[PDB]
Amino acid sequence: GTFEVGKNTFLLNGEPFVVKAAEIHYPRIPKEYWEHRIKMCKALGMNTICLYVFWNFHEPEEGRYDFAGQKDIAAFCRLAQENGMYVIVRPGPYVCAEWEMGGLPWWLLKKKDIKLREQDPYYMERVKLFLNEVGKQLADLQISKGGNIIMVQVENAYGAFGIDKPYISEIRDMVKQAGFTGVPLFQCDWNSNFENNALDDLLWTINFGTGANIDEQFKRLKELRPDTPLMCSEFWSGWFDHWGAKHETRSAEELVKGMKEMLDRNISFSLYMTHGGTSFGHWGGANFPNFSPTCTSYDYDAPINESGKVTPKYLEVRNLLGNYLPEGETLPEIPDSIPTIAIPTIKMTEMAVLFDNLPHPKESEDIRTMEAFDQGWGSILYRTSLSASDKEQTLLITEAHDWAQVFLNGKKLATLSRLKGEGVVKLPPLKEGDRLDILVEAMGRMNFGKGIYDWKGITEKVELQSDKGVELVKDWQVYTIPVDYSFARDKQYKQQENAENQPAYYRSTFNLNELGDTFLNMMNWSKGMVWVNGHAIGRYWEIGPQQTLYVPGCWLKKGENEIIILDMAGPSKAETEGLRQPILDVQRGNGAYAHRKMGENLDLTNETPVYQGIFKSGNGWQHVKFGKKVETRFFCLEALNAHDGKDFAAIAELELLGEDGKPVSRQHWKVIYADSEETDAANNIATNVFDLQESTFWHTNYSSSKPAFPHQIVIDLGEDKVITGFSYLPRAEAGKTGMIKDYKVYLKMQPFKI
Ligand SMILES: OC[C@H]1O[C@H](O)[C@H](O)[C@@H](O)[C@H]1O
Ligand SMILES: [Ca+2]
Repeated sequence: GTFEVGKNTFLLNGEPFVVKAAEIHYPRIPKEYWEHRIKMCKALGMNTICLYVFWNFHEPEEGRYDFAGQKDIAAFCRLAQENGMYVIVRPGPYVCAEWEMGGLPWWLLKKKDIKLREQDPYYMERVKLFLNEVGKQLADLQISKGGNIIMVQVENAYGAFGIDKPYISEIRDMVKQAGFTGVPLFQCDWNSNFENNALDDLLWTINFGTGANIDEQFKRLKELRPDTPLMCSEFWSGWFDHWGAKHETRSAEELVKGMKEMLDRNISFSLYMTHGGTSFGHWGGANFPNFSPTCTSYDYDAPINESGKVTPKYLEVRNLLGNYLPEGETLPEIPDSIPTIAIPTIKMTEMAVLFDNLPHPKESEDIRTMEAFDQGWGSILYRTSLSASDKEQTLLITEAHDWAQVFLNGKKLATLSRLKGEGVVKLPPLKEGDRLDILVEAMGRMNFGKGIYDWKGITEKVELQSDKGVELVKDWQVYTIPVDYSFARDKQYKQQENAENQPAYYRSTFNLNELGDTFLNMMNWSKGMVWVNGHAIGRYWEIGPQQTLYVPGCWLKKGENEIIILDMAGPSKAETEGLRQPILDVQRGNGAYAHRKMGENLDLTNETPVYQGIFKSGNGWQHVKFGKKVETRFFCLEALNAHDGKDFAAIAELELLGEDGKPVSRQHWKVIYADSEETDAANNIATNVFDLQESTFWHTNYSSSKPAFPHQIVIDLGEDKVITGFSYLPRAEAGKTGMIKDYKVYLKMQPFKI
């Protein structure tokens, strides 16, 4: 067969063909259910499956490649072929995907000066070798060799990382050298950045979300390439969740409207995610703002939910896609759901306290990261002894990646979270030889932007601060606590209760006479991870919004089953249970879910704006130069009205421009104040202005208080910076509220009055 880029169309075996693809991810779906999920995608109206290849899933240790069982990507593609569906493969080497390090293997970071997603010779050689392995698995499944693979993506959304055409060209060449020479190669990006890395000989595709202004997404592309076929390579069907935040949803009605608009113009798309599944085990990622780890669940509000079930969105999409079939044809029947069971209360009566079950220590004079000790995943304990002190001191940990508990002679003093930028602990007076323990749990490595440079453990150093000065702390005992099931199983379990909330493994067995999917209730538990019959189910955290872990019935057995829970901070009750429905929407954070509280009223009365302006109407980036340089710690944008004359303001992204006229780093930014936020009907929290996601936005309240203009957002830059201008991106939809018109900008060194 053939697949070709034609004149305003794709051609499948010489005939016009509109790609209607479903994104599903083989590691996020138990292998026993691959067929069921593919059949769900076919019944929805799709003709193609789109998938990433996840490098770190196949080469978790250097030189050791695995493509068996759950990792059998060729078997996955053949299953799609057997069900009459084409495949698009996106082999990376970086895939983002809310997945550990964006698919990159942690062991790259053993080279401390490595450069990632650039032509670093060590990185590039490992990429070459990995792609070659993918080629041996998949090149013979190109449509041109009798298989079903129709296109291959080169890299992934490089426009959101940098500008490096020689890099992308070399990746393209490595994809070809691996054997992918028979089908079109393409690169994806946003409508705002695709030109930066666009190569003459690749197809250019665009990614955007439910509700986007479709014409705006493709207009510039058609000025450059009047005859290119148009494809949305990721049409976001929903969104992912962050630990501590609200469960995300997106409108089915809006999705269908955009899908219809594309299909009425024969525009191709791949729906991301069509079924998301679960980031099982340690494989979940982390992204912006700051460090924001993503939930274990990848339900995504996709049409096919986490456990493979029909949703109202599925039914709306199917109703639409049923009208776009070659004449005569009807959609296949929707597969039956996989049965569910409830599992009665499981009492976790056996426990092995972590600090009483430690491995052999490595002695290290200096702090080093976990990768320096040949550890990629899990937790790491750093232990030392301290000198006598009659006065209190401060312990400075620089920096804990990601969630550290500090103990003194076994008594917990504090918890330090990277989500909160924490690194300081007050120590009481010390006796000579007092034992300091810093247990650092590593969550996923960041999967987006420059966050992929994510070394775990303590990144640099530990210091003691007294009135005398600051002293580096040396002479450590280091204990690797790996995620391997074998490590969790090999512990001295005893019938015991956790009086002191110490980190511990908990074990129980339970009988089952009939099997089905279930949802393990973690509401009683603190933070940690779970194994069921050896299978690593994923991470949990009491802050939510996710409170249940999906447990596939194919990982349960008749007769005796085993559950082990690693719980870091102690459960409120040492019991769990299996529910027939998940809990995905229960937050239990510290403080109100808002950037304004009682008694806060921003007062601009004695402030003079740096700039007053008017934004243009409609969609797309706007860049503003102030014609001067201002040293800034705090930035306030005061929106005065909107283009529609209504009471709401919204912002998708804000950047501030430095002395060189380019965006400053937002790594350390903080929203100090937003006058109003919608957090009930949607998750339009104010940090959405710096998550590097053009599909997410801050929006003022509309569901209850619905306050009028003026509206304001105040940002702490986290450091003093010389600012020359700023950039504003409104929400991506057409015809919606909150398109700011008149505005003022204020820049200060001292705090605003709030
Ligand atoms: O879900 C958000 C989405 O963002 C980008 O489009 C990436 O290419 C995807 O891998 C995914 O991370
Ligand atoms: Ca955003």
